[PDB]
Amino acid sequence: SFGLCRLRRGFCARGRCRFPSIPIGRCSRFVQCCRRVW
Repeated sequence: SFGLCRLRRGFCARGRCRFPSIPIGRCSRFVQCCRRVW
């Protein structure tokens, strides 16, 4: 967890990703590695 992501700019988000954020991967099990999509 965490290490498998945050490569470019993936931020860990609790549960579901925020509106302006896409779930490119998972930071953990529930925590997603939401990537900005601005």
